[PDB]
Amino acid sequence: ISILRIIPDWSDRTQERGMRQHRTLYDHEKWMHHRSSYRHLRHLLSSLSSRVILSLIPPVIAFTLVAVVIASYNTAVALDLLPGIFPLLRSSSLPYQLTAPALALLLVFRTEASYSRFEEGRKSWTEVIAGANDFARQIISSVETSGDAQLKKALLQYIVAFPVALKCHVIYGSDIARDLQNLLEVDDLLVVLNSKHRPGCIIQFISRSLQLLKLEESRRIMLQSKISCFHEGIGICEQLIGTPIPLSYTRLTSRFLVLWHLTLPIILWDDCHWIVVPATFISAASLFCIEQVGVLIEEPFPMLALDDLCNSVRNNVQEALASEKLIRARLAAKGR
Amino acid sequence: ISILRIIPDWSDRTQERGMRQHRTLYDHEKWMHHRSSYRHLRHLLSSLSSRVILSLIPPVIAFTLVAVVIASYNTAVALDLLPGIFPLLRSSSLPYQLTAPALALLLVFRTEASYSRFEEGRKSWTEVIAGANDFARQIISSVETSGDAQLKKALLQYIVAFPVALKCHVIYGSDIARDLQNLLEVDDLLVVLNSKHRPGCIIQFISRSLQLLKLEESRRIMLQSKISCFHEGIGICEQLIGTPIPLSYTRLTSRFLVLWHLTLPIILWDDCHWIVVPATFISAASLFCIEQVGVLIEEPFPMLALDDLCNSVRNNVQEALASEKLIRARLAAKGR
Amino acid sequence: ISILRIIPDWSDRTQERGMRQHRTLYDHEKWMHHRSSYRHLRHLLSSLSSRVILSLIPPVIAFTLVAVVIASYNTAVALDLLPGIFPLLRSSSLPYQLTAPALALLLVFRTEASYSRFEEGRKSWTEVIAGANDFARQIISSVETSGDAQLKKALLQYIVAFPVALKCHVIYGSDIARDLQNLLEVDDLLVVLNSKHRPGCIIQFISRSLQLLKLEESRRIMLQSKISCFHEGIGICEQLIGTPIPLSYTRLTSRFLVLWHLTLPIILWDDCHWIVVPATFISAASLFCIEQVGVLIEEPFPMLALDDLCNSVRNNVQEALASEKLIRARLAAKGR
Amino acid sequence: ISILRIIPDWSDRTQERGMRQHRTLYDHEKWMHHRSSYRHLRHLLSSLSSRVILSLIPPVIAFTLVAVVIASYNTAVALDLLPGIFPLLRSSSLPYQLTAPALALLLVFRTEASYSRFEEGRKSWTEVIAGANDFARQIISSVETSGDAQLKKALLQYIVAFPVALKCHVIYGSDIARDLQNLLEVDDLLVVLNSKHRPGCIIQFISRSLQLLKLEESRRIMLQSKISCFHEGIGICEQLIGTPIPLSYTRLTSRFLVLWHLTLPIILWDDCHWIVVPATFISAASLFCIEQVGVLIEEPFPMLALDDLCNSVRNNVQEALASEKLIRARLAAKGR
Amino acid sequence: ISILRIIPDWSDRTQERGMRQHRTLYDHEKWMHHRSSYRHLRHLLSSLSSRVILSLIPPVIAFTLVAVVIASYNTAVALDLLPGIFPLLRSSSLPYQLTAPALALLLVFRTEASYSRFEEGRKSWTEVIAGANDFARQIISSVETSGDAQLKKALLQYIVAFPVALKCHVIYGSDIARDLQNLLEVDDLLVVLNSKHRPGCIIQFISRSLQLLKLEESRRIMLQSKISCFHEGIGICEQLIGTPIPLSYTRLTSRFLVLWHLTLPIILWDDCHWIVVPATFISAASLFCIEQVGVLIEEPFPMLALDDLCNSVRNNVQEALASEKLIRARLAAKGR
Repeated sequence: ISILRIIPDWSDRTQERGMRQHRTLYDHEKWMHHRSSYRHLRHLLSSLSSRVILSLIPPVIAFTLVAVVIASYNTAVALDLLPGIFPLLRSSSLPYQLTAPALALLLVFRTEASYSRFEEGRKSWTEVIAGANDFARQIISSVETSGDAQLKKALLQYIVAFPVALKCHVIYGSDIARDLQNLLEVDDLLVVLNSKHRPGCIIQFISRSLQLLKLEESRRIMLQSKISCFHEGIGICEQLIGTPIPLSYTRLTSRFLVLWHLTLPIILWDDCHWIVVPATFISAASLFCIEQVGVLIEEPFPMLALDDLCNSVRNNVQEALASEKLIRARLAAKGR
Repeated sequence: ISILRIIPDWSDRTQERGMRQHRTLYDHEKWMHHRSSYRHLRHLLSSLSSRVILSLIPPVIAFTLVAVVIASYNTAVALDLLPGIFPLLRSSSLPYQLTAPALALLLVFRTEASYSRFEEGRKSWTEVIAGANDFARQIISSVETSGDAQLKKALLQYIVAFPVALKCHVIYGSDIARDLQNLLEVDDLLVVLNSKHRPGCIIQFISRSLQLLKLEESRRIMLQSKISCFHEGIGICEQLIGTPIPLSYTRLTSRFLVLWHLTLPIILWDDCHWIVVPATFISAASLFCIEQVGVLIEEPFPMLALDDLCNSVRNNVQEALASEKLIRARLAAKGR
Repeated sequence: ISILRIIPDWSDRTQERGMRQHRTLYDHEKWMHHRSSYRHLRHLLSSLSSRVILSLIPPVIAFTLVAVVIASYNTAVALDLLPGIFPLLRSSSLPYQLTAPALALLLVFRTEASYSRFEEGRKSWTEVIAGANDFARQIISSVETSGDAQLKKALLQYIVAFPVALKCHVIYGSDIARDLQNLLEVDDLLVVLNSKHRPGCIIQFISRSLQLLKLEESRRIMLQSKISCFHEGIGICEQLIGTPIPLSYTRLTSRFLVLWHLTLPIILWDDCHWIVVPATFISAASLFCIEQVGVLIEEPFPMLALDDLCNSVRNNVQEALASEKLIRARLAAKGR
Repeated sequence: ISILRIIPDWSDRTQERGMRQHRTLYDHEKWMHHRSSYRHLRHLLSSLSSRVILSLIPPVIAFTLVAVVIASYNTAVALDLLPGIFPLLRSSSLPYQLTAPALALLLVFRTEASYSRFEEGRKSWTEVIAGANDFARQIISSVETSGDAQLKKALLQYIVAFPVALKCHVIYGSDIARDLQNLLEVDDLLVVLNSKHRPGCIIQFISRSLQLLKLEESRRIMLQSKISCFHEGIGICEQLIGTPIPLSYTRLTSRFLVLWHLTLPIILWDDCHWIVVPATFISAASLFCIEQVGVLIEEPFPMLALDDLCNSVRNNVQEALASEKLIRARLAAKGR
Repeated sequence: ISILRIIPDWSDRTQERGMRQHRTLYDHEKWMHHRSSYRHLRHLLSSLSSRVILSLIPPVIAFTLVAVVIASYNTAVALDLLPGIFPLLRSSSLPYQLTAPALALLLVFRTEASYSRFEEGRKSWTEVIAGANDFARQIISSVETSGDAQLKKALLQYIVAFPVALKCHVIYGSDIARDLQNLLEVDDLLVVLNSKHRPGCIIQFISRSLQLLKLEESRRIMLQSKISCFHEGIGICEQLIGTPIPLSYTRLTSRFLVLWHLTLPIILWDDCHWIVVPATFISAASLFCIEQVGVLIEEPFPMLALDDLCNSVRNNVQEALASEKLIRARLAAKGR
C-alpha cells in the first residue's frame, strides 16, 4: 500500500537529504536573476525539486482522499443506492466564514515568528564575524614585540578557527577535524578534539595567549574585552538550537489545520458538488504550505551559508597580514 | 452534578499538575522528529494528554449546553408545544460578519503579546548564562597568584551557583538546599539559606571575593564590571514574574469571547437548524484555545528548561578547569 | 435630564477615582488564580466595577438612542402615520462589508501602539531598579575606608531615595515629604523639598558624595559611571508622560468610530428590523471598548505598581548591609 | 472654476500654515482631558479646524463628482434619453470582496511604518536631552579648580545651546540668532553663525573646552566620551529628515487608492442605485484619511514640542548651579 | 512574436537601467512637495516611467490572455459551436472567499519583511556616518603635537575615504579609483587599489596611523576604540547584500499568486461573464505590484543616496578644520 507509512517515510528521507545542501553568498548577478521578470516561471518549474512541495504530499493526498469519500457518499445518498436511514452529510458555510480570519492570522503569525528566529540567527553570525575581523585587525596593529612573533601567529590562527569551530557545533554532521586541518597546528588541534565544547576550548586558547604577551595592562584589558562577543555568539546559537518556539503555539496551528481540512468538504458540498475535491486539494496545498515554510525556517543555521562566512574571515586576515609591509612603508614616508 | 464546580476544579488540578514537567534542551534528533511528516498525526493523538485541551473542557461544555437549550427552545416554538406568546429566538448574521475581523485580530494580538514575554524571558536567560560563562573564563585566565588558589576555587563556585539560585527564585516549588548541595561548601550554603534574596546574596559573595584578590586596580575594575549582567538578569526575571500584561487588555478578550459564544446560536439558527450545536462546539474549541495558549505562555519560566541551562555552565567550568594544564603546556612550547 | 451632561461627568469622576488604586506585584498564587478555569466567570461578574465598562456607558447609550430613533421613524413610515413625502431611511450593507477590515485593523493597531508605551515604561523602570540595586551593591563592596563611614551611610540613603523620588514625579497626587520621612535625614530632605526637580537634586547629592570619598581615580570613574542609568530613566519617564501618541492618529480612530456607529442602523435595517437596536448596542460596547482600553493603558505609570518596586530596593540594601559581617567572616576563613 | 487648481492650492496653503503650530508638553491635567468621556464630541466639533480633514477635501470632492457622473449616466441609460448603443456601466462586487483585505492591510501597514519614524525621532530626542542633562551634571560635579571657573561657565553654556542649535537645524523656518541671544556670549555666537553646520560647531567648542581644563587624563577621557551621544543624535535626525520611506512603497498605496475609488461606483450600482454617491464620499473620507495621517506623521520633528524639551535642559542646569552651595554645605557636615 | 521572450527581456533591461539612478537627500521643499495635495495626480501621471509598473507588464499580460482564452471557450460552449462533450469551465467563489485573507496577509507580510531590510541598511549607514563624524572630531581635538602634523592630515584623509570605499563595495558598477582621486594621495591610493577588500585596507591604514602618534596609552586606547563601528558597518552591509530573505518564504508567495490568478476567471465566470478579463487585469496589477515593491526594496543600497551621505562627512571635516583657529582664539580669551 502506497499510503501505508510509505509516502511519509520517503518524504522525510527526501526532506533530510535536502537539509544538507551547499549554500553560497549572493553577489550582484544573483541579485539580478532574483529580481528578474522570469522569476515566476522559474519558481513554477522548480517545484517537485523543492523541500516544501515534496514534504507537502502526505497531507494534501490525505485530505483529498477524505473529500473523495465524502463526495462518493453524498453522491450515493442522492440517486439512492442504499437504505433511506442514512442522511446527506452537508452543512452551511456561514460558521466558517466568521472563523477564516482567525485561522489566516494564526498561520501567518506563526510563520512570522519563525522568520524572527531566522533573523536572530543571521544577526548573531553577523556580530561574530564582525568581531572576529575587528579582533584580528587590532592584534595585527597592536602586537609589535619581536619576541612575541610566535605567539602572535598562533593568536591569529585561533581567531580564524573560532567561526569554523562554532559552525561545526551548530551543523549536524560536520567533521571539525577536516575543516581545521590547515588552520591549526597538529598539536593544538588534538587539544581541541579531546574537548566536549570546541568553541569554548578555542576561547580558552585565545585568553591564555593574551596573558603571555608582554603588553601594557591597559592594552591587555582593551584586547581581552573583545572575547565577550564570542561568548555572546555561542550563547545565542546554543539557545536558538536548544529552545524552540512553544509547542502549545505550534500544536494549536496543526490541530486547527487538520480540523478545518477534515470538515471543509461538508460545508462546501451545498454549492459546489464534486468540485470540493479540487477545492480541498488547493486549500491543503496553500494553508499547509504556509505552515511548512515556517517549520523549515525555524532552527535557522542549515540555511545560512556559514562556509563562505568563515572563508571571508580567513581571506581577510591573510590579506591584512600580506598588506602590512606596504602600509608600514607608506606611513614611514610622512615628513621623511 | 458534574457541571457544579467539579469540571473546573479537576481542570485546574490537572493544569497545575502539568506546569511542573521536566523539560530538556532540543538536540538535532529532536529537531528531525519536529520537522517530520508524522507531526500532524502525533499532535492529534497527543490531545487529551495536553494542558491546553484539558483546560478547555469547561468553556466548550458550557457553550455547547447553551446552544442545546437555544435549539430545544426554537424547536419547541416550531411544531408548537407551548403558548403562542413566545417568539422564535432568531436573528441575522449580518451584524457579526462586520465584527468577526475585530475579534480575530484582538485574539491573535493578545497571543503575540504573550509570545513577546516568552521571548523576553528566553533572551534574559541567554544573557545570564553567556555572562556566567564569560566571567568564569576570565577568572580562570586572570587569577594567577599561588596565594589566591583558595579564593579562586570559591570564586568559580559562586559563579556556577548563580544560575541555579536564580532558577530556584523564579520556579514555584523548588528546593535550593538540594540543588546547591554539591556546589557550595557547608558553611557558605547556610549564609545563602538565611537570606531572603538568594541570588542577591551570591552576588555579594562574588563582589567581596573580587576585593580580596591582590589584583591590579585596572584588572579588578575589568573583572567586577561583569557582575552588572547578573543584576540585569535578576531585574528582568522579577519584572516578568511580578508585572503581567494589562488586566484591561485581558478582561476585554475574555468578555468579548463569552458574549460572542452566547449569542452565536441565535445568529446561526436561521440557515443551519440544530447544526448550531457542533458549530458552537468548534468555535468554542478554536477561539478559546487561541486565548488559552496565550495565558499559558505568559509567565514564561516554567516552560524554558532551566535545569539543562544551569548544567551547561557547571559542565563548561569543569571542562575549562580540566583543560588548563594542556593549554598552558602547548602555549609554553612557542619558540622553546 | 440624565443624558444632559450628567452621565459623562459621573463617568469621568468614577474613572479618575479608579486611576489612584493600589497595585501589588504578582507572586505565584496570583498567577495560579490568573491561569485558572474560573477566570471567565470572574471577569463577567467583575464588570460594573471596572474602569473600562463604567467609562463606556455614555457612547453606548448615545448610539442605542440613535438606533431607537431610526427604528421608530422607519416603523412610522411603514404602516404610515405621516405624509407620504418622507422616504424610508434604509441602505445596502455592501459598502460597509468592503470597509469593516480597515476599521478593525485601525482599532487593533492603535491598541497595540498603546501597549508598546506600556512596555516601554515597564522596561524603563526595570533598568532603573536594576541599576539602583547594582550601584548599591558596588558601593557596599568598594567603600572600605573607616573615615568615610558617615558619607557611605548617606550615599546608600540617596540611592534608595531615588526610585521613590522618581515615583512621586510621575504619579499625580503623591506626597514626597511623607514617602521620604524615614529614608533621608531631616536637613537633607529640606534641600530636596526646595528643588523643582527632586530626582535631579538627589542625583546631584550622589554625584557630590562620590567626589568626597578618598577613592582611587579609576575606582571613582567606575563608580560615577553608574549615575547615567538614573538620567536615562528620568528622560524616558518624562518623555512618556509629556509626549503622547499623535493626536491625528487618535482623532482618526474616534471620528471613524462615531461615523460607523451613526449610520450602522441604516445599513442593517433592510435585513433585521428593530433588531438594529441590540446590534448597535453590541457593536458600540465592543469597538468602543477596544479603543478605551488603549486610551487607559497609554500614560503607563498609574498601572505599574511602583511602591513595591521601590520597597524591593529598600529591602535589598537593608539585607545586604545586614549580611556583610557573615560574608566577610566566611571569606576570611580561606586557608586560615 | 472652484475645482480648477483652487481647492488644492488653498488646501496646501492651510496645511503648511498648520505645520508651524506651537506644541506644549502634556502635564497631568491635559491627560485627564485626553482620557475624558467628552473626547468624541470634542474631536467631532474640532474637525474643519484640523490639518487632516482640511487637506482631505480635494480627493473626496473629486471622487464624489465621478460617482455623480456615473450615476447620472446609468440613470440616463435607464428610462432612456439617448441612443440604444450605450450600455449600462455596471459590474459585480465579487471581484472587490476578494481584494478589500489587501487594500486595508496595505493602508494600515503604511500608517504603522510612518508611526515607527515618529517613535524613532521621539527616542532620538529623548537620548539627546538625557545626555545633555548627564553631561552638565558631571561637569558641575567634576570641574573643581578655581582657575577654570571661566571655562566651566562657558562649558555649561555650550551644553544648553546644543539642543536649541539641533532644534533650529531640523525645523524649517527658525531663527537660531534669536533663540541663542541670552545663552551664548556675543563673540561665541558669531563663530556659530558663520558655520554651515551649527550643532557641529558647538560640538567643536565643547571638545576644545574639555582639552584646556587641567583635568587628569582618566577624568578627561571619561568626560569627553559623553560627546558621542550628540553625534548620534545629529546623525539620526539628519537621516530621518533626509531619507524618507521608499517612494515605491508610497506610490503603490496612492495608485491603489485612486483605482479603487474610480471604479467603486460601478461595482456598487447593481444593489444601491444613487446611494453610490454617499458611499463613495464615506469611502474616500475614511481610506484617504488613513493615508493622510501617515503622510503628516512621517518627517516627525514639526509635531514633537522641542522648545519645551530644550527649556527643560536650560532650567535643570540653572537649578543645579543654584543648589550647589546648599548640597556642599550639607555634605561638609558629615562627622563635623 | 511580442510575447515570445521579448517583453520579459525589455522589462529586465529597463528595470536594471532604472536601478542606477542618482538619488538626493530630501530637504524641506521636497518634503513640502511630498505632503502636497497634487501628490495623487503626480503618481498617476508618473506611471509608465517607474520601475514597478514597467516590470509588471509580463505577469498582467500573461494573466489577461488566460482570462481571454477561458472567456472565449465558455462563450463557445454556450450558443454552441463545438461538440456537446465539452463542459462549461465554471465554479463557485465560496472556496476563494475563505482563503483571500491568507493570501492578503502573506503578501503584506512579505513586503513588511523587505521594508525591515531597508530600515536595517539605513540604520547601518546612519551609525557609520555618525561614527566617521565623531572620530574625525576627536582626532581634530586630541592630536596637538607639532611633529605629528603630517600623520594627522593623513589620518583625517583615511576617515573621509572610508564611507566612499564602503559605498563602492556595495554598489554594483562604481569606480573607486575616480571617487578617491582628490581624497587620498597618489601613493596611498595604489595600496588601496591592489587590495581585494578596500574598506578593510583603509581600516588597516587608520589603525597603523594611530600607533605612530606619540599619544598617551589611555588616549590611544580611547581613539582606537572608535574603529569598531567601521567593522560593524562593513559586517552589516556585507550580510544584507549576501544573505537574502528565505527562498522558501519568497517562492511560496510567487506560487500562490500564480495559482490564484490562473483559476480566478473560473470562479468569477458564474456572476460576471466577460467582465472576468478586466477583473483579472486589476487583480494581477494590484497583488503582483505589492510583491514587486517588496522585491525591489530588498537589497536596500541602490535606493539610499550614499553619495550625499559621504559628501556630508567630507564637508563636515573641511568645515571643522577651517573653524579650528577661530574657536581656539575665542577660548584663549577666557580671563585674559
